[PDB]
Amino acid sequence: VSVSEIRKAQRAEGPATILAIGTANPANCVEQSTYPDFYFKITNSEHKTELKEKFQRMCDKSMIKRRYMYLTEEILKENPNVCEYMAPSLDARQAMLAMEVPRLGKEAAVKAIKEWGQPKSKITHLIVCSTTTPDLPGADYQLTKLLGLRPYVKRVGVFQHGCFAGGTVLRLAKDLAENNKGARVLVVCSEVTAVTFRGPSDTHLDSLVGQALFGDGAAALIVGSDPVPEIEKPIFEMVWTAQTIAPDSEGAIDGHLREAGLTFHLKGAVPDIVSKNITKALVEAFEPLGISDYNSIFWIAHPGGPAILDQVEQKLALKPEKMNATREVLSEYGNMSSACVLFILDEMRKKSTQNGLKTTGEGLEWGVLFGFGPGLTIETVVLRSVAI
Amino acid sequence: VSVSEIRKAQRAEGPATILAIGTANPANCVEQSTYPDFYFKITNSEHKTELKEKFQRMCDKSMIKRRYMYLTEEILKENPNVCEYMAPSLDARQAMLAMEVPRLGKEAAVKAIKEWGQPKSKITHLIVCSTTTPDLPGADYQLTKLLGLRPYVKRVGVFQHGCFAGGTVLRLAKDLAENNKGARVLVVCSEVTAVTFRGPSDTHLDSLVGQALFGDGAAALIVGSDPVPEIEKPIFEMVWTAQTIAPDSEGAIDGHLREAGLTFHLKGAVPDIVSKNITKALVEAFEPLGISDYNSIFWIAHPGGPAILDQVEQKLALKPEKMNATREVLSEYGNMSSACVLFILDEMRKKSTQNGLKTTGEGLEWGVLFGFGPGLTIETVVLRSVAI
Ligand SMILES: Oc1ccc(/C=C/c2cc(O)cc(O)c2)cc1
Ligand SMILES: Oc1ccc(/C=C/c2cc(O)cc(O)c2)cc1
Repeated sequence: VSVSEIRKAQRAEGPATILAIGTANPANCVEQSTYPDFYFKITNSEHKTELKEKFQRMCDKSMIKRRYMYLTEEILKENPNVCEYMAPSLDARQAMLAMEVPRLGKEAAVKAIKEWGQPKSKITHLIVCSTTTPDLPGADYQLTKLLGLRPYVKRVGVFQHGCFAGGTVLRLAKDLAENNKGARVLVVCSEVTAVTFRGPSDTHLDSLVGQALFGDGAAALIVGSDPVPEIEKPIFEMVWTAQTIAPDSEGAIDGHLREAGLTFHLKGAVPDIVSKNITKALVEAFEPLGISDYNSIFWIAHPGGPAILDQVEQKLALKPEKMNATREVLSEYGNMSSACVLFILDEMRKKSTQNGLKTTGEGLEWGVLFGFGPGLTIETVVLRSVAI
Repeated sequence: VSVSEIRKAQRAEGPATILAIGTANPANCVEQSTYPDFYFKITNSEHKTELKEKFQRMCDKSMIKRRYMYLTEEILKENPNVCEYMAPSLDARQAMLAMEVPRLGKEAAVKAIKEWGQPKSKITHLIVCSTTTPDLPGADYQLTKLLGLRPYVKRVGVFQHGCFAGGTVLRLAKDLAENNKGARVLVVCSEVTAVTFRGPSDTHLDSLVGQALFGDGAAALIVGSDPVPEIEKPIFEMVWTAQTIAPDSEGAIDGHLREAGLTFHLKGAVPDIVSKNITKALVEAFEPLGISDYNSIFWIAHPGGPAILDQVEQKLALKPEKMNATREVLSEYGNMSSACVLFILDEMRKKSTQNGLKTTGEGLEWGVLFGFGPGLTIETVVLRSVAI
């Protein structure tokens, strides 16, 4: 019994494959068109008339038609400090996150496990990602409790990473499944805006844009290598992963977990940073495959905001339809941070099937998934579609 | 170019190996024998002479001779709220962590890199663990900037997992190293008690024992598969990993990150709970190897408290020598959370090389590393030593 024999008989043989995808969102649906009226009223800023008009323009150009929020008029009426712009409110928000994050997360995981069709007891690893986690144990522990998974599921919680973490969990899931024979990784991203909601300030118009973009949602996947045919159904294959920090971007997107909750900073130069740095990311990802035409692959980009998508599109002269799946999710759910790119994969495989195309990847063969966040960090995931 | 082809050329070949280890602690060294006097004073509790007696009792049974603390008398003086039992202090604490966690971490990383000998440019992944992290980007990003690592180093932050995370970062590095050819992983655990320090209250003695046990420290590792002959020197090889949740232990160890900072709680039976489940963790790890004599392997156990070591030793009837390296770290450093097990690995290989033994693992071939924390969780890492 050498380390050699053990090592060989311990790893998996094939690439990490996404075998199921399920999503969930709080029940409360908030229409974008009339959110301003609602927001300024609930945050007692109906006098800030001049600033409201500014928020209306932000929503009207957000390219989002609705979002789902755990925060309701009733809940907010119960927590006035969360409605103020900058008041001590962390403890209240932590109580909300302790319950909703795992609840919404479980709901998505249940749909995913049901599509997968195998015993939940076969889940060997669990990755749970959220913008923040309120306590110790982290939310990965609470989700395992709710799901009733085996006590020995290997857990990894991914917290305070941010909007690019959808790529992060996929990069993490790829290695856990590829290096371990028989491993089946349940991946869950669950983001709830109770962590970021706050009143408006006619001084932080930069932060005000987060309130017009951020929505709630949870997305779950089952990832594994060496799919069992007649028992499992591959959706996408992961090929290669990368993570990088854009130069001259320190402070473009950051946050501070404080007594008043999670404060956030957004810079208007974010879309430019992403656009200026996207070609580089692609070359590194696709040149090895000998791919130069970026319209010959399917696309999944974190919809941080509509400008990021527009400028990436122009930069690479992408056909207008490349970003359809990404804009569809932005339109129906808003920016759900880490969960976005997972909803997009689901929308894409679903639309591809619904409409009888060649592969789950809009008929195309190769594809890419991008996550953007604090750093500014860029996560890259090369994917391969599956024949329908 | 096929995914199947890419996979084969993309993965590493052998077991993840620890190539270097370096540690660091704040300069302020606090002796345990006189801590009660210092503590009850800085926390204006001089008058509760009785509780000051109960703490001195705790510090005496602690088996800790001293600890290193970033928090100095002066600093606490500037931060009166951190010296209360439960007053709004999170914002003050975050400022401290934002600076010290990364500073101490870089200090340990630099030492690890020096032992290693290769350019830090060869580092491909970075795992940074700390009980908490103050903002977004997480401390992993800050460490990357401070060390001057390449901007495309793949990061993963391990936050709010707890005392068992020393095992967790080992479990993660193993998959990242083994599944990526050429991968060189910098692992860093950095823990600073500015997150947990608080005045005493005779109503939460479980919180008080935290004050007699928790110390500060950072430890760094370099992990990679396929060491380059006569350039890199292996220290230990990782063979197998596991993580499990002990039955009926929920509530034994937990915390809440709130406005008053991070609390800590216990159900005081933690020691029995670890003892009771340890054999089963050991069986699962070693039956597969025909090893049943736990005195025939080397030991690394997270020193949450002296009683845990005593009970594991009692129950397994281990020779007093087994827990020596472990108890020596607890003695000179106290409980540094996630960092402990890494300081212990360093102590074990040093003492083994110093006593002219045949392996880095006290002359033995196989060994075990145990991490324990919120959950209650038990992390297991099976190691193999290297001939010296
Ligand atoms: O449901 C959710 C949807 C989005 C978010 C975003 C959070 C966030 C936090 C930061 O510090 C910076 C930032 O750019 C974004 C959180 C929850
Ligand atoms: O330097 C440091 C060393 C150790 C710690 C430990 C904190 C901690 C907090 C919890 O809520 C639960 C727990 O199991 C541990 C903090 C700082």
